[PDB]
Amino acid sequence: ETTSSIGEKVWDDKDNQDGKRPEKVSVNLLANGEKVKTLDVTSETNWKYEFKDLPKYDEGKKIEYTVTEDHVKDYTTDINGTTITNKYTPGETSATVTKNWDDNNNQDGKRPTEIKVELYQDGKATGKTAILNESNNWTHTWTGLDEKAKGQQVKYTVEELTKVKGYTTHVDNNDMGNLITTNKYTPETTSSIGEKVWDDKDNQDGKRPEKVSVNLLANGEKVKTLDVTSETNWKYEFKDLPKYDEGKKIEYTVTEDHVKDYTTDINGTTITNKYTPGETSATVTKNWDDNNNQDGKRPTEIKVELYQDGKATGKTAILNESNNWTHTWTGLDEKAKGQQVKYTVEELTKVKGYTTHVDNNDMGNLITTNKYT
Repeated sequence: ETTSSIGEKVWDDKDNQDGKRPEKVSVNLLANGEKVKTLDVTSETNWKYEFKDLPKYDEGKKIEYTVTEDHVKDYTTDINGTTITNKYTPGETSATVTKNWDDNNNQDGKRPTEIKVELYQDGKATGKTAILNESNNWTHTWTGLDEKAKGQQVKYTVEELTKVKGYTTHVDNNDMGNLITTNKYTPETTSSIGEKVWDDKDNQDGKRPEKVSVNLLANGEKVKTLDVTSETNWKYEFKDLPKYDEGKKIEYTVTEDHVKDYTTDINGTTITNKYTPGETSATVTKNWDDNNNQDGKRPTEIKVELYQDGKATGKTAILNESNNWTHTWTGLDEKAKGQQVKYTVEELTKVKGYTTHVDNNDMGNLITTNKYT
């Protein structure tokens, strides 16, 4: 899904009476406070401009676009949406500052609600301040600033007064028309490690496979898979995993794709497989796709039932936050008559506002996802 950003440049100088209007201006496109594209506007296009083929989302989040203009001598600038007004003001200008949050869309929810900055002149604080926050799209333009401080051009810069904890700060002071303050933060990470233990009399019957596939689930969603073999002594480790999602701590679990003739039991990150000729287990997990229940319509519990070859077996389970929305049944026959049985899950409880979809590809990892529509 792409987008288009269009606007125009309007002159407020009495029709260029003093004939001091430049031939063009340079407008900058900022994506969430970051300069990603510049463009020259002239009378060729009747001072109109357009940025097309723009990504509407980055990291699955809506991109907040804004425009700034590089400083024009003796002109003061005003930005209203995409409409840039430059009014002729001999000897005076404006200065624009935008705040760039480089912290992965606030993944760890550590971003403050607002920050204050102050404009400096040739190095001395001016007393001109600004409070940047969501309301003003983290931008602010100061007006009526002196270009010359007695026979010599003056340089303006910005400085962040607020001390954002955990963040680092860098300021871009190259053009007073587009000053940018960047606050960087590196999101926390974790790792999950475990082992698989075989309970088959040290492979008495040589039925043990060469490897198993363990799945890593993030809040019920499968995000990575590992083939575990004896090469690592049946030990696995998932590294550099994001610790939070939208300010919330991610609940990580593991499941194992079905192994022929073994009954799986999962305790934490320890996966145990017991040799049980003709019998296995089935594992279910509920996936809540509703932006971490921000709208608060998620039920506190649901019920699912096991089905073999399409018929209700009567084996049910209540999934909730206490058992991590996951359950494993044991004692399931792999064969009936001479053919292999098929196992699927059914969500019994119908939850309003959500649409359900069930993945029955592998009985060792059945996943019921509910999308908040």
